[PDB]
This record gives sequence, structure tokens and C-alpha cells, in this order.
Amino acid sequence: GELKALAQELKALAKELKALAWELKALAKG
Amino acid sequence: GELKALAQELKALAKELKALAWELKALAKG
Amino acid sequence: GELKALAQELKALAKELKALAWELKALAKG
Amino acid sequence: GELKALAQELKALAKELKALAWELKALAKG
Repeated sequence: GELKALAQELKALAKELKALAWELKALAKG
Repeated sequence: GELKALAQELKALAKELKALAWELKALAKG
Repeated sequence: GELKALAQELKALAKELKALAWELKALAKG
Repeated sequence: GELKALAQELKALAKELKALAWELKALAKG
């Protein structure tokens, strides 16, 4: 079953989104 | 500046994505 | 099977992300 | 200003999320 792999692909995209959110906050602070 | 608020909206969506990824993994395990 | 419902929850989050991306571009243009 | 570039990075992640949602629906149908 590939479900678990697709769930890892989701987790990686969530991590990338959170990194971009931190990046935007830092851009705003500067 | 609204940037910081938009970055919080992103962080909330990232959290929701990670919760759905954990949910999918649990669905796969069951 | 709930997979299809979880895939709709993903689609809704993707739509929200794209709306926020358009919002950020408009903030940048202004 | 980098805002516009960061908004493109968001748009790309939203597109990837929607592709994964379609993929999950197809996995469910099969």
C-alpha cells in the first residue's frame, strides 16, 4: 500500500509551508 | 503591516496539513 | 472508505493556500 | 522585494497539494 508514502509526501509539503511561514514572519520583522 | 497575520494563517494551514498526514498514516496502518 | 473525504479536506486546504498566495502577491504589488 | 517570489513558492506548494489530493482520490477509486 502506497498510502503511507503519500502521507510522507504530505508531511514534507507541511514542513515546507511552515518554513515559508517563518520566512514571511522574518521578512515582516525586518 | 498584515504580513505577520498572513504568516499565521499559513502556519495554521501547515498544522492542518500535518494533522491530515498523520491521519492518513493511521488510516493506512489500520 | 473515508479516503475520498480526506482527499476533499486536502483539496480545500490547497485552495486556501492558493488564495493566500494571490493575497500575498497583491500585498506586494500595493 | 522578495514577497512576490515567496508567493510563487506558496503557489507551487498549493499546486503540489492539489495534485496529491487528486492522487489520493484515484487511489481510493481503485
